[PDB]
This record gives sequence, C-alpha cells and structure tokens, in this order.
Amino acid sequence: RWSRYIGSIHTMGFATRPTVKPVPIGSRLGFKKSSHLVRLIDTSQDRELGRMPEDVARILYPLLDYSEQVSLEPYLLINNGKRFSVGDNIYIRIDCYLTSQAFVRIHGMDTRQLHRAGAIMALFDAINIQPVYGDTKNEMIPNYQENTVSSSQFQDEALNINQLKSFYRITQSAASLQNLPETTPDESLFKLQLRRYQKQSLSWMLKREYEYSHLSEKMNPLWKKFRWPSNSDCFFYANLYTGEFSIEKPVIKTIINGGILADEMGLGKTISALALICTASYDEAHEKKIESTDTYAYRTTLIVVPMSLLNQWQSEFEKANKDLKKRCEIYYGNNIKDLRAYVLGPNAPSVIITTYGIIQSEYGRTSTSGLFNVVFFRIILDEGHTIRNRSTRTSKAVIALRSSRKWILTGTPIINRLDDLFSLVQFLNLEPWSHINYWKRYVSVPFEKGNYAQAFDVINAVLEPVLLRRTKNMKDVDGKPLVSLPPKEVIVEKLQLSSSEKRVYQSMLEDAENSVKEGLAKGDLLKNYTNILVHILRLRQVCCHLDLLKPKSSISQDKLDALSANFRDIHSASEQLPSFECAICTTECIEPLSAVSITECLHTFCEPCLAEYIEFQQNKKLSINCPYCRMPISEANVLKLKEPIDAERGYELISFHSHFQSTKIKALLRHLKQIQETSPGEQIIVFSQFSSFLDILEIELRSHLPRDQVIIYKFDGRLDMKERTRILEQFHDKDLSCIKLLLLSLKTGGVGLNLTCASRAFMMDPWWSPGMEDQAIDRIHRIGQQQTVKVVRFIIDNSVEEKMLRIQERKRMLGDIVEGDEAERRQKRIEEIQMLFQ
Ligand SMILES: [Hg+2]
Ligand SMILES: [Hg+2]
Ligand SMILES: [Hg+2]
Repeated sequence: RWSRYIGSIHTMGFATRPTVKPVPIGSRLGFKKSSHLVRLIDTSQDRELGRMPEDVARILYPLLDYSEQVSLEPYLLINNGKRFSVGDNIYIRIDCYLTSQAFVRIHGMDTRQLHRAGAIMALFDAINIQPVYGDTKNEMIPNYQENTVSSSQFQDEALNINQLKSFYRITQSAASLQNLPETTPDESLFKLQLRRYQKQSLSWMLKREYEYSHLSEKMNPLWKKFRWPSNSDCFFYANLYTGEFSIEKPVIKTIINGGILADEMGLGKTISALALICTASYDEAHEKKIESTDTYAYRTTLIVVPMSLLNQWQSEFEKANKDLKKRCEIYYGNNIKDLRAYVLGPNAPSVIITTYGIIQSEYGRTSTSGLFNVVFFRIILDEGHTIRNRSTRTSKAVIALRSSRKWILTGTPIINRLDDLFSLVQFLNLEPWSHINYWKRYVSVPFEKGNYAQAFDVINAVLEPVLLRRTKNMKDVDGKPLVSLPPKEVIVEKLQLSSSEKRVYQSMLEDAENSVKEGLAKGDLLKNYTNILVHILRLRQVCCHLDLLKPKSSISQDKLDALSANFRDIHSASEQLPSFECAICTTECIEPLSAVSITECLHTFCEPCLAEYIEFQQNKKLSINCPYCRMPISEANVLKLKEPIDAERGYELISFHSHFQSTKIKALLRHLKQIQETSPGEQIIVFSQFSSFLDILEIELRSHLPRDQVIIYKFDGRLDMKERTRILEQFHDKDLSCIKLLLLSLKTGGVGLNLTCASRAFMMDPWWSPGMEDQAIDRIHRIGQQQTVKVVRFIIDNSVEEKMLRIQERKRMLGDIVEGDEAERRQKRIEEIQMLFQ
C-alpha cells in the first residue's frame, strides 16, 4: 500500500456556517458527502463550513465513493483575518492523490464500472493532466465526459452515404497492409490457386487464430502513457475508458480468436475462408490434451450463410478441398437427426453449412437437438451484416452460438447505422465493447451528439487489431492495383423453354416455315419477306413471354406473407386440434386440410362448396362476392394452404390456381434473389426491346420480390422530363438496405441517360444490330470505376434468339450498313432468312 499525488484543483467555496475564530491559512480541510451538494468540512471544529459550486460538486461527488482509490485532500488558500460571514468565499486548493487501491487492482456490473471510469476521467480533466505521445504525428485525444466536448448539431444513428464513405476512409485506411506475408497452402490439401492478396489474408487469418504452425517465421491503442508530477519510476499507464491503471506498461496481446474479414466484393473472401479451413480444421491442442492424459466439437467448422448461397458454399468447398478425410455437409430441413452427437462423435464432419433461418428457427423453439448444446471449433458468418439488428431473433440466435474461433465475412459491415458494428463486436465478444453500456457511452452517445470523430477513433481503435480490409482500388508494392477491373464482363446464359412454352413456340415455327415454303414455291422468297418477319417476330416474343402475342392473380408475395400472418393469428395453436368452419354448409371441421379453400379476405370454405358458388354465379354472369361477408372476391385470389404444412413455420397461404411465369422472368428472378445477399445496394439495369415486356417485368418483379429489399423503377419514356430525371435521381440514390432496378427500353438506349451507378445489366432479348446493344452496355462503365459491369444475356436455346446472335456476329465482321444496289441487297435479305431457319 502506498499513495501518490497527481494534481491539484483551485476553486472557491461558499460559506455555510460562521467561524468564531478565523480558520488558519494552512487548514487541513476535508470533504463530506452530504443539482448536487457536496459539503466542505474542517478537521478541527468538526462542523460544516461550505457548499461547493455545481460544476465542482459534479467532479467531487462521485469520487468520494472511491475514497480508498482516489483521496481528495483540500487545503485552505486565503484567510482575510476575519470570521467567515454567511456567504463569504472560501478559496481552496484540492490536492488529488492516487492510492494503490485504485491502481493495478483490476455479474453485469457495467454501471458500477463505468461510473468509476467516468468520475476518474472527469478528475483528470479538472487537474488537466495529459498523456505523452511518441510519434511524429500525435494520436487520439482522451474521450470526454457526458454532456461535454462541445455537444452540438444532434445527429441520428442512421448514416448518410457521405457519412458512410467517411467511416470507411479511416478503418480501411489503416497503416500499410501491403507487407502482410503470403502463406501458400500446399496442393496436398488444397487444389486452388490463391491470389497475392488471398495468400496475405490466409496468413493474417492464421495469425488471428494464433496458428503459428502454418507460418514461415512471421502498443495497445486504447491505453495511453501518463506522467507523474513532482511537487509535494517516472511514468504510469492507464486506460481512462475502463478506469484501469498499471504501474508497468500493459502489453496485453490480442485475446479473441479470429476476427472480421471485411473486403470489397471481388477479393475472394469465400476462397480465403476455405483456405483457412483446409489449413486448420481442428484444435490440435485439444486432441493432444485428451489422449496424453464434454460438449466441445474440436473438429467441426460451422458456416452460417444466406439461403441463396447455401449450395454455392458446399460447391466451392468441394472444388477447393483435396483431403478426402475432412467432409462437408449441409444441415438443412432437419436432415441430421442428432447433430449434437454427430459433431461430437467419432465421425464428426469437418464443415457444416447452414442458414441463418435455421439458426433462427432452432433458437426460437429451444431446439436441444444441436447447434446450441455444442461449442463449435470455428464459426464463420458469411454476409455477417445480417445480425446487424441487435433486436431481431436472428441476431439473438447467432450471438447465442458458442465456438472457440469466430469469423465474420462481410463486404459491408455497416449498412445504414453505426451500431451495426455492435453486434459484430457482440458476436466476437470483445470485452468490454461486447457490453452495450460501454458502446452507448463511448461511441453511440458521442456520435448521436455530433462528436463523430470522437466515436470513429474509438471504433477504429477496437476493430484495428481484429478487422482486415483491402480494396480493389489499392496499389500493390510493385505498383499495380490488387484487382485489374475490366470495363465489362458479358455472359450469355442459355435457357430452355417450359413444357408449355415449347408447344407454343413449335406452333409459331410451323407458320414461319410454311410462309417460307410459300414464297420459295412462288419463285421468289422475298415475295413473303414482310409476312416472314411477322412470324419471326412472334417467335421472338414467345421466347420472352407468351402474353406478348394477344386470369392473373392480383396478390403479391408481400401480401401473401401478410395474409398468412393474419391466418396464423386467427387460427392459433391451443389444447385442441385446429379446425376450420365453412361459411356455406356450416361444417365445424373441414377435412382434409388440403380441401380448405381460403378467400382473399381470410374466410374458410370447403373447396367444393366455394367452387359450386363461383360456378353458379358465373353461369348467371353475376358479380362474385364472399358468401360470408359480401366482399369482392376474385377467383384468381382464392387461396389454399401449402402442402405439406411446415411445423416450424405454420400455415402458409399460396394461390389456389397456379400462374404462368416465362422462362426468362424465372431466370431473372433467380439472379435477383441471389444478388440481394451477394452485394447490398447494387443498381441493376434491365434492358428489353419490347415495351410491353417491360410492363410485364415490372408487374412480375414487384409481385415476387419484397418491397423493402428490391425497388423497381421503370422508364415509361412517356413522362415529363422532370419525372424521368427524378427516377434517375432516386436510382442513383445508393441504399445498401435494398437493391434498385431500372427497367428501360433497349430501343431508346441510354442516350442522354446517366447509368454510371449501375454495376449489373440484364439483356432480356437480342436485336438485329450488335451496335445498339453494345452502345447501351457501354454507357454504364466509365474508366475509373470501383466495379466492373457484369452483363448477362438471356438466350433461349435452339431458338431464333440464338440465330439473331449469329446475325450480330456477322454484322460485327462486316458492318451494319454495307451499301449496295438492290442486286447486292437481296442476297443479304435472303442470307439473313437462311440464318434464321437453318
Ligand atoms: Hg363446405
Ligand atoms: Hg369474406
Ligand atoms: Hg451462320
């Protein structure tokens, strides 16, 4: 035990009790603890003398609780040789000492610990003691107290795209990261070729797991160094954030296993994670411990991944893994009966891939089968910004997962709020920042009160040792960008027509071929040139959508989800089995459940009873109304329960009749549903030459995609200029919470339309000229762009569209307009038709 002085405070006090004999100048005063009123007493008279000012009482009052930790010895400064009157000023010098009972003495007690760390921090501000810096440019300042540091210009927790690009500009702009060593995995266990940056992330990820056995022979930003005073060793160290002090320099190494791998999309995060698994797939230290002399899955790596990427991960693992001894399986649909026994058993798989929705579903119903009665070896979250909402069942589920090593693979750790990082920290369990009180007191509140640079330094301080972030725009040591971004990548995706679509396309081909046989049997093929191109056009329309030749349900998937929610709310589980009445025959219990017919307004019928009503009302051509409440019920809006009934989900309302989706719209939706989780905020452009096809696409896309995650913009081309630019205005509005689609016509192209924000293009149909399609795509990419423009061309296999592509290939070889008289032009007209029908 010892004591030591660190600073003094000079302040006047207001007299409370008069003094008969004036107090000595060097009076050894004291502080008694009882808008805050801390009392100033003396040691001789044992009476009260004064009340301190408010701004000084706020500093003294909480410090008196830590008496053994920080003692305050106030001395008297001026004696006017007079009895203290009622209101005289008491000039005091408060000598502040530090006792070893605070120094190096380090149940949900965050409030007790922050109150100390804060009162101590306010004490330092009063005595105006500052740390020592040792670099050429000075680092961060001490974080200030509550309702201080010039709090002004209140800012919301939600972030601007400008505000967000400023956050990245500091965490991705760490020190030189181009000198990270390259770890190359041997081809005995891994059959892919990592890039230069991928070998760096592997070495860093192995370093983060402290796997030094796979490296080739390869302080404390929050703490700061203070200096003792010398009036009334020469250094000490402290962390004002937690109130912890240490006589020696605390070089506490990194503690958590793993980290966050944030990288711009296109740097191969998935491949780097796989290289990590193929290098270290089990806890070697645990294996030796158990045999040299339980719920730990010391050999299994759990990968939680979006649903739309569940099969790609299984695929990419098989394409990369060479060691057959380590197996990889997908946990989905309760396929593994006792997963707890599986991952702990002798045949434990090395990798298990599953969905957040599976993690969410098993957390809610208290699934003791697995995933939560087992501590995994390594958890890897792909697109980890899913858990960014602290209050959703999915986040609570992920945070409940236990593992020795944790990884977060996300290209965008912050979507639209600063505290999206908190759950990333809460997952990694970074004490004390996993605790919410530590986060809201040192990051949230200072940010919410406009002192944002203060919060960004704290954020950048905790994530720097744990987060690694590289950018495709970064330069290597040789002088090259990490990724050579081409202007565009165009890919032809061949599709095959549905069973119904082929029968239509084959019928239209007869009329096309028959018209060729007519003109050819009349001595001149061009005599039916106009009549031929008509049938060729109809074939082209059949490829896009059959409705382009000449009832549709009026309920979107968002509405069905809402109707299903209400239906499960009306018919809730209870002691007895679930039963459904019928509005026509008053049957208390409809059997079977597949015979239940539910109207647009959620009223239950027997499927024959409702059908009999509709047939009877349609045979008399009378407006259809619900037999129960007399509301407009459309026949296409009749609903039924999905068969079978999912026990984990409940009743699901699907359309009674089925509706037709063309092969191309089915394929586009297949892409879009995957881009949502692949890359947040992306602007996609959808080209088609047929305007009515764009009208169909708008209706189908908005019906099959959630509104809060996919926003559809369609350029009517028949609107005033201010609205058209207002559409582009909202289309260039980058929103990482959704993806934006611009449906515009290939005919007009992008003439006078800025389309630079687009990262992806979808060509829904080909045209006679390659120039028009090329010109539309070429107005999206501009040199000096962050992302290459990914283009997909949907072409119906063995159809006219495949033929038109061959015509374009001809034009590119010769030209679009190679002039010539009507003698040379007939040959081109004939050859084009031959190329269409061969
Ligand atoms: Hg019925
Ligand atoms: Hg009804
Ligand atoms: Hg050809």
